[PDB]
Order: sequence, then structure tokens, then C-alpha cells
Amino acid sequence: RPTFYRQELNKTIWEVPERYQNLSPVGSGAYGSVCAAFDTKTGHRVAVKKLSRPFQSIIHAKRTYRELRLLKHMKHENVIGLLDVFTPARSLEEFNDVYLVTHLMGADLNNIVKCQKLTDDHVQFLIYQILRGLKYIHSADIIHRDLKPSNLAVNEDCELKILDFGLARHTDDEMTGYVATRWYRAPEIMLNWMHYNQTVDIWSVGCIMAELLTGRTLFPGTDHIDQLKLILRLVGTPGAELLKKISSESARNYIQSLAQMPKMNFANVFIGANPLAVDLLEKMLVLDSDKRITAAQALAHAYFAQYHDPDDEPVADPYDQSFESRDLLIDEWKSLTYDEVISFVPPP
Ligand SMILES: Cn1ncc(NC(=O)c2ccccc2)c1C(N)=O
Ligand SMILES: [Cl-]
Ligand SMILES: [Cl-]
Ligand SMILES: [Cl-]
Ligand SMILES: [Cl-]
Ligand SMILES: [Cl-]
Ligand SMILES: [Cl-]
Ligand SMILES: [Cl-]
Ligand SMILES: [Mg+2]
Repeated sequence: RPTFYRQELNKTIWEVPERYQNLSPVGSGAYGSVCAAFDTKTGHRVAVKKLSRPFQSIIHAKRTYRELRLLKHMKHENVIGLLDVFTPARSLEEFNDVYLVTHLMGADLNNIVKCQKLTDDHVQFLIYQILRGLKYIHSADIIHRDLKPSNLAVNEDCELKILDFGLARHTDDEMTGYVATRWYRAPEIMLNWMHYNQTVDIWSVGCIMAELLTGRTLFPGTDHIDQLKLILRLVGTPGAELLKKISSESARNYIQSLAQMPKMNFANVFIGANPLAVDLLEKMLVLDSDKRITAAQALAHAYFAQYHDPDDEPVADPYDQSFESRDLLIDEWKSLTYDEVISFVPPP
């Protein structure tokens, strides 16, 4: 066990191993508080997150376990990984606080799409890296659920990491009105007409790619229904084949109240874009989720010929999510979390 030291920063007590020095508060959310620090063991600048009320309810205890399991599994160049996890507690009986350590990230994709002139080469490389990370994530049967520019870290060499996995957290209030929190969501989950599945992440990538090409949000709806109307004007209303597949009766009743619309010509929407970029967008932004391109298929698209290497696009180890269907007490989720904290083995 390392030696820990205590300090109060912004009315919050931080008790951390001596290896972490020069702690500086950087932000706070409902999830917890975050400090930047220097890690003397690895030489990395790191982000240290202290979880807020991690075991206050069954829902919150299960969410803490879910986050730690996901972060411990992810080992890929284009996905956030876990450098360390620790607790100052010396036994399960005094266990109360959880701290998570990752590489410190600077700019997100917002900080570049608004502020840079991107060449087509930049778009190729950025979307390539998102799809490389997504192939890995999806190969473990994980769904990200919240891909958007603020959840993509980028550095000065245009290298990208996927962050901030959806932990089943977002509220109804946070999705209401003219809000970027909803602009990247697939139409079939915006009003919960389908269960989440991996194809919803590919919709998000299409929305992001379009915005990198044009500098503008693709579907900036003022509310759920305005946004659906923007989507259907671009990709058309459902055809007979998709209508037959749609399982939600609420979806069918409302959708068939709208006048039918054909799919638009994407070459007249994304004026001046690389024809190969337009072709890939047509394959991602498909209304019928069953027919969207997959991440593995998209990596082999000719738009990425300059970067695609099928020997350097790895898949993930299997990921056991059977805990999601389990009903446990608060203290049982807490004990499972404690076991995962003390069993952590750092990367080389
Ligand atoms: C079997 N199946 N394949 C696709 C799909 N639905 C859709 O892709 C969809 C898209 C927009 C709005 C609502 C539904 C279904 C289904 N269970 O509804
Ligand atoms: Cl230490
Ligand atoms: Cl990382
Ligand atoms: Cl503790
Ligand atoms: Cl965003
Ligand atoms: Cl479904
Ligand atoms: Cl009509
Ligand atoms: Cl597993
Ligand atoms: Mg985020």
C-alpha cells in the first residue's frame, strides 16, 4: 500500500498516493470532481476524478461498478484507458471513496471544428480514428450511446480518443429543447422507439463527419419533433420495407401522419465535398438502422485508403456484462466494486 496525503482543494478533501503531485482543480459535475496532476511514477500529466456519492443508492452503486468495469476493460489507442484506481480505505468496512486516474486531455473536437480550417485529409484521419476505436468497442458488444464532439479528445498532431461512455445517465430534462446533447442521437432512440444497439453509434459518426465537412451542425433541432423533421427531410420518410419492420406502434402512428418525402441528393447538400466522403455519409445516415454500414465495414471504404491497415485495427477481449441483469443490495454492489479496485493491474 502506498502512503497517502490529504489536502483540501475548493472545499473538497483529496486523499491520494504520494506519486500524484501538484493537484489543481479543473472541473466538477454531478459525477464528481476532477483535478489535474503530475504522476511521478509514469511521467504523465493525469486527470484524477473523485467520485461523488458513489454508493448513495442501489442505482448509484451499480453505476459506480459499471463505470469501473468499463474503464478497466478498454485497452486501445483510440479509447480512454485507466491508468490507476485507488481508495484510501484499508478494508471493505471503511470503504467509501473511489478515485479514477486517466491521461489528461486538452482540446476536444469542438475546440478544432469551430477554430480550424480542416482539409479533407484531416477529416479522413479524424473519422478513421473514431471508426477504429468503435470497431474495438463494438467487438466487445459495448454500445457507446453518447458520441458527440465534446466526447472526443484531440491533440495537436490530430490524434483522437473516444471518451465519456454513456453510463445510462442522461435525464429527460437534459435532452429537451435546442441542445447539442440530442443533435447526434439516432431517430429511433430519440423517442425510444427501439432499444439501444450498436447501429445508433454509426448514426452519431455520420452526424459528426457531416459537421467536420461543413462546419455546421447537421440536425440542430429546437425540440425532438423539429429534429425528426430535419432528419426525414434529408433521408426520406420510411419506405414500404422499413414500415413493415417498425415495431413501435407509437412510431408508426405519428410517422404516417407526415407527408411522404424522398431521400435528398447528398451531392447537392454537401457541396464541394470529396465524392468518396459523400458516398460514406450515404451509407451511415440510413433511416433503417438494420441497413447502416458497420464500423468494420466502414474501415475498408475507399475514403480511408491512405490510412486503412487491416493488420493494425484490433478487436477487444470478450466483455462479460451479465451483472446488468442482476439484482443486488447496495452493500453487494459496493463489495464487488471494492474487489475491482484492489485487483487493478496497471498498464506496463
Ligand atoms: C427490425 N427493425 N429494423 C429497423 C427498425 N427500425 C428502424 O430502423 C427505425 C428507424 C426510425 C424510426 C423507427 C424505427 C426495426 C424495428 N424493430 O423497428
Ligand atoms: Cl505513492
Ligand atoms: Cl488513454
Ligand atoms: Cl474510503
Ligand atoms: Cl458536443
Ligand atoms: Cl428494439
Ligand atoms: Cl404524402
Ligand atoms: Cl469480462
Ligand atoms: Mg462529456
